[PDB]
Amino acid sequence: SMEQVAMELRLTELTRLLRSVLDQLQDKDPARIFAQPVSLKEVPDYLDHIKHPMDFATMRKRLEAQGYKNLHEFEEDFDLIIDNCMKYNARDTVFYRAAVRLRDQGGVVLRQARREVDSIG
Repeated sequence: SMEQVAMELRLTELTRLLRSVLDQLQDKDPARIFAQPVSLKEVPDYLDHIKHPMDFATMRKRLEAQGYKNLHEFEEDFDLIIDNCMKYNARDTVFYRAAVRLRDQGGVVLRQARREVDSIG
Protein backbone atom coordinates (compact mmCIF):
# COMPACT_ATOMS: atom_id res chain seq x y z
CA SER A 1 0.00 0.00 0.00
CA MET A 2 0.88 3.59 -0.29
CA GLU A 3 0.60 3.98 3.54
CA GLN A 4 3.27 1.19 4.02
CA VAL A 5 5.61 2.99 1.64
CA ALA A 6 5.13 6.32 3.50
CA MET A 7 5.90 4.57 6.82
CA GLU A 8 8.93 3.00 5.20
CA LEU A 9 10.14 6.41 3.99
CA ARG A 10 9.79 7.83 7.58
CA LEU A 11 11.83 4.83 8.91
CA THR A 12 14.46 5.44 6.26
CA GLU A 13 14.71 9.06 7.16
CA LEU A 14 14.94 8.21 10.92
CA THR A 15 17.73 5.77 10.00
CA ARG A 16 19.48 8.66 8.23
CA LEU A 17 19.27 10.96 11.22
CA LEU A 18 20.30 8.11 13.68
CA ARG A 19 23.30 7.38 11.46
CA SER A 20 24.43 10.99 11.83
CA VAL A 21 23.73 10.81 15.65
CA LEU A 22 25.74 7.56 15.83
CA ASP A 23 28.68 9.19 14.07
CA GLN A 24 28.63 12.15 16.36
CA LEU A 25 28.49 9.97 19.55
CA GLN A 26 31.25 7.71 18.34
CA ASP A 27 33.49 10.78 17.76
CA LYS A 28 33.22 11.33 21.48
CA ASP A 29 35.09 8.02 21.99
CA PRO A 30 38.37 8.73 20.28
CA ALA A 31 40.15 5.96 22.17
CA ARG A 32 37.72 3.47 20.49
CA ILE A 33 37.00 1.85 23.88
CA PHE A 34 33.37 1.27 22.83
CA ALA A 35 33.93 0.45 19.18
CA GLN A 36 33.60 -3.31 19.34
CA PRO A 37 32.01 -6.04 21.61
CA VAL A 38 33.89 -6.93 24.72
CA SER A 39 35.83 -10.07 23.73
CA LEU A 40 34.64 -13.23 25.57
CA LYS A 41 37.95 -14.78 24.62
CA GLU A 42 39.76 -11.97 26.55
CA VAL A 43 37.06 -11.43 29.29
CA PRO A 44 35.68 -14.96 29.71
CA ASP A 45 33.46 -14.16 32.76
CA TYR A 46 31.89 -11.07 31.07
CA LEU A 47 28.35 -12.49 30.63
CA ASP A 48 28.25 -13.47 34.27
CA HIS A 49 28.44 -9.73 35.02
CA ILE A 50 26.77 -8.07 32.04
CA LYS A 51 23.53 -9.51 30.70
CA HIS A 52 22.99 -7.33 27.67
CA PRO A 53 26.41 -6.39 26.15
CA MET A 54 26.43 -3.53 23.69
CA ASP A 55 28.92 -1.60 21.54
CA PHE A 56 28.97 0.80 18.59
CA ALA A 57 29.54 -1.89 15.92
CA THR A 58 26.55 -3.90 17.12
CA MET A 59 24.43 -0.68 17.08
CA ARG A 60 25.59 0.06 13.55
CA LYS A 61 24.50 -3.46 12.39
CA ARG A 62 21.03 -2.88 13.85
CA LEU A 63 20.87 0.65 12.40
CA GLU A 64 21.69 -0.52 8.86
CA ALA A 65 19.01 -3.16 8.96
CA GLN A 66 16.65 -0.28 9.93
CA GLY A 67 16.20 -1.96 13.26
CA TYR A 68 15.59 1.17 15.39
CA LYS A 69 11.84 2.13 15.20
CA ASN A 70 12.24 5.35 17.24
CA LEU A 71 14.94 7.36 19.06
CA HIS A 72 14.05 5.71 22.45
CA GLU A 73 15.26 2.28 21.13
CA PHE A 74 18.55 3.79 19.90
CA GLU A 75 19.11 5.62 23.20
CA GLU A 76 18.43 2.39 25.10
CA ASP A 77 21.39 0.74 23.26
CA PHE A 78 23.64 3.80 23.83
CA ASP A 79 22.88 3.81 27.51
CA LEU A 80 23.76 0.08 27.66
CA ILE A 81 27.23 0.85 26.32
CA ILE A 82 27.80 3.39 29.12
CA ASP A 83 25.99 1.62 31.94
CA ASN A 84 27.61 -1.83 31.25
CA CYS A 85 31.08 -0.21 31.41
CA MET A 86 30.36 1.72 34.59
CA LYS A 87 29.30 -1.51 36.32
CA TYR A 88 32.07 -3.85 35.13
CA ASN A 89 34.91 -1.40 35.57
CA ALA A 90 35.88 0.50 38.72
CA ARG A 91 35.77 4.23 39.08
CA ASP A 92 39.55 4.62 38.95
CA THR A 93 39.89 3.03 35.47
CA VAL A 94 40.38 4.50 32.04
CA PHE A 95 37.32 2.50 30.93
CA TYR A 96 34.93 3.94 33.49
CA ARG A 97 36.25 7.41 32.92
CA ALA A 98 35.79 7.05 29.19
CA ALA A 99 32.20 6.09 29.70
CA VAL A 100 31.54 9.10 31.89
CA ARG A 101 32.98 11.44 29.25
CA LEU A 102 30.95 9.73 26.51
CA ARG A 103 27.74 10.07 28.51
CA ASP A 104 28.38 13.73 29.25
CA GLN A 105 29.34 14.64 25.71
CA GLY A 106 26.64 12.49 24.10
CA GLY A 107 23.88 14.15 26.17
CA VAL A 108 24.30 17.35 24.15
CA VAL A 109 23.95 15.47 20.84
CA LEU A 110 20.97 13.46 22.01
CA ARG A 111 19.21 16.55 23.35
CA GLN A 112 19.12 18.07 19.85
CA ALA A 113 18.34 14.75 18.15
CA ARG A 114 15.18 14.51 20.22
CA ARG A 115 14.06 17.99 19.16
CA GLU A 116 14.77 17.04 15.42
CA VAL A 117 12.94 13.75 15.69
CA ASP A 118 9.86 15.55 17.16
CA SER A 119 10.27 18.60 14.85
CA ILE A 120 10.63 16.64 11.53
CA GLY A 121 8.13 14.02 12.92
